[PDB]
Amino acid sequence: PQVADLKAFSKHIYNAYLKNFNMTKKKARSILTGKASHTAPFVIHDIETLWQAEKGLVWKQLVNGLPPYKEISVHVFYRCQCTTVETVRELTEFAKSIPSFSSLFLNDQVTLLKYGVHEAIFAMLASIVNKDGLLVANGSGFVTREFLRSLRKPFSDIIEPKFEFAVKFNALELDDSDLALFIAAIILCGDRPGLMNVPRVEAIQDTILRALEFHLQANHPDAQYLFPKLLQKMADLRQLVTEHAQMMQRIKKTETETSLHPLLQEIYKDM
Ligand SMILES: COc1cccc(-c2ccc(C(=O)N(Cc3ccccc3OCCCCCC(=O)O)C3CC3)cc2)c1
Ligand SMILES: CCCCCCCO[C@@H]1O[C@H](CO)[C@@H](O)[C@H](O)[C@H]1O
Ligand SMILES: CCCCCCCO[C@@H]1O[C@H](CO)[C@@H](O)[C@H](O)[C@H]1O
Ligand SMILES: CCCCCCCO[C@@H]1O[C@H](CO)[C@@H](O)[C@H](O)[C@H]1O
Repeated sequence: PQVADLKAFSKHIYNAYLKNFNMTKKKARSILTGKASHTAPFVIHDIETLWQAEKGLVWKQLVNGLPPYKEISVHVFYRCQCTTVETVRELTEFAKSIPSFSSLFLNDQVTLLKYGVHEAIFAMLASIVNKDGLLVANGSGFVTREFLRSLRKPFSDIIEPKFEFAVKFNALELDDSDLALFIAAIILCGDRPGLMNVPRVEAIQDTILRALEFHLQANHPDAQYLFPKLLQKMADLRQLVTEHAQMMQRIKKTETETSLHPLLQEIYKDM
């Protein structure tokens, strides 16, 4: 009985995912591997190719809309911020497309997004990453990991840990239908500080995890220990976000000319 009900539940979460996210892992891997396309991403690996990309690639966020130019490393940070905020927007609409999330009081919705979106962002980020770099500008660009390493501290340091996480996460070979459930479980988390209706959120979280376990039995029948591996990745994401927030505090303290987006300020306020 419940195996069948949870299958339906999972399909509605997958549909929420397909409706709301700009890029799927399926599309991202087809770009990263070269698989079937008349166009290849422009590679950004140094200052000259960065300038050419700002001149010539199509950006969701127009360069003139970014804060005033300071230097190369900050400019990259500002592009990172733009994408982070765009993904918060997508995660919010994904969450709101899940009925049991929308049925929560709005203040609990905000609490879940506040403490869950970065975890979800760093999980979804793996979809566009390989060991050598990541996709940018809706897949029309590829920024090398080596170039990102060459940025000055603190900006290079806040980037590299996410690659380290992503390469290990991608070795589990999740597809979009697995990720939709994984991300929903990250957002619908009963552990978040200040939740008003903890039992309700705990119950939803449990349903999603049961759906995930069963989804993996069907979709990855040969993969041993995959469900417990993913619970551990959820734990790992919490630690990755703690470190990230600590690094952001140092950027706020020491990089005083760097602007932080007001929405992210609200997210870090009580972290
Ligand atoms: C010319 O254009 C470019 C040049 C060079 C790099 C880029 C670029 C590179 C990476 C992204 C990106 O997709 N992201 C950012 C990202 C990716 C990996 C590691 C870290 C990281 O952000 C850390 C800072 C986050 C601050 C916000 C905060 O939380 O307060 C995804 C997370 C969203 C977009 C754009 C564009
Ligand atoms: C203000 C300092 C920080 C500026 C750098 C980040 C700007 O990002 C963009 O800002 C818009 C304003 O909300 C969002 O709507 C977009 O989704 C987001 O991509
Ligand atoms: C359902 C609409 C009416 C909601 C009214 C309740 C608002 O509560 C506020 O929720 C915020 C998180 O969302 C917390 O950060 C605040 O501390 C808390 O005061
Ligand atoms: C778009 C969803 C992303 C959530 C954005 C981050 C939430 O910020 C919080 O908003 C609450 C008001 O609602 C305040 O009470 C809190 O002090 C503040 O930390």
